[PDB]
Formats: sequence, C-alpha cells, structure tokens
Amino acid sequence: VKDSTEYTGPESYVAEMIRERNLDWFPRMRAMSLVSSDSEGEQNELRNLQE
Amino acid sequence: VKDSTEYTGPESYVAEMIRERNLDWFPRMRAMSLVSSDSEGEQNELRNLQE
Repeated sequence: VKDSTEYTGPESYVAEMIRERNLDWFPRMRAMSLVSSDSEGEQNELRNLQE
Repeated sequence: VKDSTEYTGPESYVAEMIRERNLDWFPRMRAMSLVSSDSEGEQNELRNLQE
C-alpha cells in the first residue's frame, strides 16, 4: 546501554509511566504494497506531471 | 498417482502432519478485479512511464 529501543521509552517509562508498550499493531502486510503503491504513486505522478 | 494436489501435501501430510487443508479461503471475488486492476496497473504504468 545499549541505546536504541532500550532507552527509548523504557528508560523514561521507568522515569515516568504511561503507554510505552503496544497498541494494536504487529505484523500484517497492511501496507506491504500500500505504501509501496504510494511509492509507485510518487514514482509516476510527479514524474509524468513534471515531464 | 495421480500427482498434483494428491501428492502435494496429502502424501507428506500422511508422512508428516500439520496445516495442510484450509485456512479462511475459498471463493469470494476478492481480487476478481483487484489483481486484474493490478494487471491494468502494469498495463498503463510502465507503458506510459517508458513511452
């Protein structure tokens, strides 16, 4: 010691206490992805939106 | 025998045981889509981000 956790818380716790431990949570996964999908999120969003 | 489942575980379971069976789961649806939406996800993301 040781420280861390332990110390942280425990120590404180102890011291003190309460809670610590736990809650619930642990493990589961939740995120893982979910936060990893967020990583692709900043990996495509600002890239295309700047390019 | 037979183987497958059976064997696977059962056988072982037996041997052994624990757990196986179951848990919771089954069915529901959851994904289916959901994994299918993931299929569109690789079907557009890397496509546009390479093109």
